[PDB]
Amino acid sequence: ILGNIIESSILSPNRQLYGDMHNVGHVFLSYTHDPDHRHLESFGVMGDVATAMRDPVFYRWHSFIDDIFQEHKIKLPAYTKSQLTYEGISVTGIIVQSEGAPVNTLHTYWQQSDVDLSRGMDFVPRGNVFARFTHLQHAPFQYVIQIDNTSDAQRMGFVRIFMAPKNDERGQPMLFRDQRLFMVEMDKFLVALRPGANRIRRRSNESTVTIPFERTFRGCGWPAHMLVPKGLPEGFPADLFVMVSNYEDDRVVQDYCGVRDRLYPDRKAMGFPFDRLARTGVDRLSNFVTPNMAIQSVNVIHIDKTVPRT
Amino acid sequence: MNYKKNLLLLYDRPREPIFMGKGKSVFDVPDNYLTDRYRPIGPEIQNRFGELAEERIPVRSIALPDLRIPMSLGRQEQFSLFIPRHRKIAARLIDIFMGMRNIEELQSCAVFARDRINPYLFNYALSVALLHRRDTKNLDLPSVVEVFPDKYVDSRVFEQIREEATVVPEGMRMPIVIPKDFTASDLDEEHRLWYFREDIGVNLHHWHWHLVYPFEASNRAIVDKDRRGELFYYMHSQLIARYNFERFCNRLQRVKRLNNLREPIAEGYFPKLDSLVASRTWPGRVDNAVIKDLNRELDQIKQDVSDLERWIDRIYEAVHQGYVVDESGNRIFLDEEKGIDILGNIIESSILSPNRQLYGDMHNVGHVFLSYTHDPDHRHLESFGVMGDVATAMRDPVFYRWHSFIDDIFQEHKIKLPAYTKSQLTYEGISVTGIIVQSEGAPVNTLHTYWQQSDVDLSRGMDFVPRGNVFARFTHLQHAPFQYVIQIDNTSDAQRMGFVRIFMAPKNDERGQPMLFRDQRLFMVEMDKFLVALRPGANRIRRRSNESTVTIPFERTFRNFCGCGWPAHMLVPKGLPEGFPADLFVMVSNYEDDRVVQDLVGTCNDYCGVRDRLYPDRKAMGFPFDRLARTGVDRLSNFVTPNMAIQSVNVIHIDKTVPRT
Amino acid sequence: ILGNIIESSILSPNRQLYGDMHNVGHVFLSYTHDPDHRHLESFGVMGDVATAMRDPVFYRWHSFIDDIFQEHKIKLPAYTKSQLTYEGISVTGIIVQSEGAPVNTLHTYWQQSDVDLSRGMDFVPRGNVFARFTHLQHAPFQYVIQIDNTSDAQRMGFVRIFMAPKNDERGQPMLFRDQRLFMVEMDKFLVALRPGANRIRRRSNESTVTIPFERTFRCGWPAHMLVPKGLPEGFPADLFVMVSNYEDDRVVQDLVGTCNDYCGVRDRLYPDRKAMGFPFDRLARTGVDRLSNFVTPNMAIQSVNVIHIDKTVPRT
Ligand SMILES: [Cu+2]
Ligand SMILES: [Cu+2]
Ligand SMILES: [Cu+2]
Ligand SMILES: [Cu+2]
Repeated sequence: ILGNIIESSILSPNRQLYGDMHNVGHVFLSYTHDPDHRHLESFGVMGDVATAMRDPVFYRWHSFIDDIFQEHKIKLPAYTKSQLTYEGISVTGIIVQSEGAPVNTLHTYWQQSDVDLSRGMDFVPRGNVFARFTHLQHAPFQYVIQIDNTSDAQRMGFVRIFMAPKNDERGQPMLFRDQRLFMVEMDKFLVALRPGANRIRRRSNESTVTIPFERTFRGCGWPAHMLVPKGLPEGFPADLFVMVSNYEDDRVVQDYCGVRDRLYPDRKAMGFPFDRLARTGVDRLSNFVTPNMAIQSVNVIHIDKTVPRT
Repeated sequence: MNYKKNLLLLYDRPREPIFMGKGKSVFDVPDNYLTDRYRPIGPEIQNRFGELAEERIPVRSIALPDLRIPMSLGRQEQFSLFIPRHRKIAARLIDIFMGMRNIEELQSCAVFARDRINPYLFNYALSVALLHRRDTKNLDLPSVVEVFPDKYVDSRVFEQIREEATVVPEGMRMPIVIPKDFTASDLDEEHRLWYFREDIGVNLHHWHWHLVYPFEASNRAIVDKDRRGELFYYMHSQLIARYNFERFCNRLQRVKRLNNLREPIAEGYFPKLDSLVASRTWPGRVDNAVIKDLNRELDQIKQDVSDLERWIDRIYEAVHQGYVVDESGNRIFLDEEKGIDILGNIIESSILSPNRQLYGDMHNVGHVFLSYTHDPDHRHLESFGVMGDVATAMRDPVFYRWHSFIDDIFQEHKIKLPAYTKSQLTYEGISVTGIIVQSEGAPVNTLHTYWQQSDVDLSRGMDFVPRGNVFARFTHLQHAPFQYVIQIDNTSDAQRMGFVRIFMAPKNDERGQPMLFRDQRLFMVEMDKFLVALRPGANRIRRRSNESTVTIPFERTFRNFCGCGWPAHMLVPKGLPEGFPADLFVMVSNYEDDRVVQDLVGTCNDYCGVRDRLYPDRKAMGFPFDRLARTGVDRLSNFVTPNMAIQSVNVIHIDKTVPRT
Repeated sequence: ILGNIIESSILSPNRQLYGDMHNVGHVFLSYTHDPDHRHLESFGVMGDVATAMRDPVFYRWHSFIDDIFQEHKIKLPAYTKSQLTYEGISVTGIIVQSEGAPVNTLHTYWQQSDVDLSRGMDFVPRGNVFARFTHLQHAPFQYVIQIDNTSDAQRMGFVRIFMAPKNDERGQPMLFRDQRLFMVEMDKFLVALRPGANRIRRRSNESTVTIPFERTFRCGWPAHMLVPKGLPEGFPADLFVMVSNYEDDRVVQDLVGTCNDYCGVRDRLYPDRKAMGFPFDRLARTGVDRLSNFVTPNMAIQSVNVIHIDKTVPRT
């Protein structure tokens, strides 16, 4: 509801009262240079969805808006130990492995790619016109998750993978209240677990948050090369987190893939483990955890070089 | 593969154990698949029926979910989808069969379950699974008459069929005549409508419609079909239109609705059916029975009449208000487009209802109340009467009263919609100048009807009866074949696409006057709706009666929309011996507006087309006449636009029995 | 809320709309014999709280009213396995023992008691006027509950004891949906559990549902009516106990607890955060079907037999 109210979608239960808050903000910010049209100038970059993210103020305005949503989320009751426990299931470890790199280590760098802008160049002599984009890229990797069943029956589960910074700006191990808002979703997929223990593997390129290279260059798809934060040359410390929830509860009976048409495939709230405040006694991630969750220290290394695509 | 054909053997002889062997086959069942009663002497039995068997189907022993819930219903009990508890049992079993990934495990699960659960329930649960799995598509399910003849035939025949099959050798067996007009004498004027109420055809159509459009299970398990709410409204609405027609052909007035539930029900009905599965008969309802508060602890029914009345009061309010309220508290508006569809889901109570808890389960609960007047607190350990089962509900006259009431509620919404403007139902350029009908050896604009015996093999359904054939002779209404001939002028300069919409109503009333629109619009029965391409200038369109999109062939039944299909022999009202006057109406609408862009090869009751996503007509169901007249209009002959035509038809009945040839 | 709406207490959020439903019903039922006052007659017994329970119609009218409340309770979400489990605590058995009677057996009978009605007899020669009441009575008994801690720390818990019929009127083992509504509260008290094993014993006369003889004659439910009558041939009944986590159920409060007719509860708050009738007020969670599979470790069931004996014991 709140979302439709704030952005102002015709789905808002009372547009007239609660207004067109997000959208009107984009216009105000884009017209500071000429607000009464006396200079016959058009809107700046924040006035177009196509270009809005280029401006730093975008993140300030969208940061504010988020705080308003948060104000609602902190009213919701904390998830109980019960609610995010999976009776029988226990995750005992998660790691990541890249080719030619230590365990629990992600790498990033720059990479040139080519795009044919020929169809867009009006009144230009026909032919090919290739442009070379430089953009962040990460070395391919894969998660390896150790899950024990101890039930006697095949258990269905949702694997939910987020990643946040390990410490704060002052260099201390982050508290939950802070860290919960910095967790970025990395993957969410359905898995069948055989009784006893199974060792689950997932490639970085199978991510349900991401869409392939081919789609961009040639919800609805975050660029694959932007999946991993940049990190530092000296290495940036990060907590990798995984949760296995009970898919039977989370299931949405129905016939990146294709979320347009019918329903969204997860009954749980979006950002589910961390959308709400901590239950009493919880203070940091390492004591928020239930058996069916696992934490892992990852180190994100950047290298200022321009690699190829082979 | 074979598997598809092997499941069809489960439908054979429902009460004979699965190890007894069906047709030219027999199942090689594990011993842990044998029932507790028979397992302790399984060796002696498997041996005893092993003889004379051609082929032998193996069955692998699988896990099998807990079948507690499916087995909760007794084996000698009746099964109805109206009863709250049965719904939960069936929906759970459907879930099991539906949840078997492979067509081999479905065969194994089925073979085990079959002899542990209620036959009627099994048949339903299987039927639903097969019809809506992907591997078991285009599969021709045996007619439910052939598997359960007890729901379709006077109980008297059963002891004749047993005699004939035991005494007389195969090949020399006489066909068993099925009694007609047997539920009441001429002291009851209602007995005249036997040929409609008690006709095998229409009862099968009703049962099947509810198969393909259930109101409970899972949206992917077939509940959320396009405009199923509107379908529920229209189909049932056409039943009463057709019934009211047949009433006029038997010197009766239009069916009176169930005004209010406290007043007695004048018309009793003893159905004369004997359930061989329950081993009992269906109870009758006496004259002037009164609805009573139900307390059927076993069935999980605790409903008061006032509950029903409360639901009705609320639904009326919503309809007048013009909007409903969902569980969340939000308002949804009963607009021109989706209003009727919503209302349908509210009234029948399909899980698609935007607020079941508030607006209730009005139609369904009514069926239960009416079926339990004779034993509402279960003190007499009696089952529900005929109105409690979709398979048999149409036999009772009260069906039409209850369904008549329900229709009035829908009407209350339709009369709020804005009249179709001259513009909206004109086709610029197109003009229909005449329509006629012609039967072989009969004047123009004249339809004939009569009685006709047909034969059906009830052999598969006769449990513990000496094997062989058992043919039964049904007598049923039939019409002489005919064809429409429609004269349409283009005057445009381009090929025009159009929908031909053909309805038929009575010409006058019972008081002898040319009917007014307000009245007549509700008595129009759909006769055909088909797409036609018109060349510039003049076009002579011809259409056979047997091409009707309202109807399904003989062959399908024996072997009124968007379900199984309406029986072909019931397409034409009976009429009178002296001739019954009727207005035939045709309209050509602009198919470009009415078109529903979609890809389909079209599909059957299992007419084809409606199993694909969408319903193939953007216009409302009953489109020319669903809404009130625009200003100035008063009767059909001044409602008409150029692209419509009227024709006086005369319907003649002849009391004779023709053969099928 | 619903309670204040239905009875009609000035606490009703809209008296004018939802009316004075319970109370007005009492008046209607009491005035059938003279509703327009043409006969100058007063109201029958249902018109006075003091006497209303004497009439059988009371239970019909109050039965209806209850169905309305139920209609709300069945909308509430089922208690989850989690919500009524006490991690660590396990009840392994409960029994009852009366002096000179088999285990798991309650006895009832008639008993005369005496009351001085002297102060109430106006214009009667002064002196004593003792009246002999005959009323149901039960032999004294005590519960014995076996609870295991398996935690390593002292655990606080609420003991919640209800009793229902075992079967129905037709003689079949009752389903939960039915039986949950027939459970009568028998006791609810706080207990401290030591690590390992604990044997809890509780007397019938310590019941928090009941008030002593002396209080009533010489506000709470009469002690002699604590146990149903049962049959001469014995009436089968399921005794149920639950130990809930008192830390969740606790109501931080300062309390006097001295016969303010039952401890009292005249202090601001009611001493239990859980709903009244808490184990059984709501519908069953999925899969549950009867009491014996509703149970969690921290609960226990026991077959009791209630025997009546048609004899008159003295009051002692
Ligand atoms: Cu924005
Ligand atoms: Cu129906
Ligand atoms: Cu119906
Ligand atoms: Cu009262």
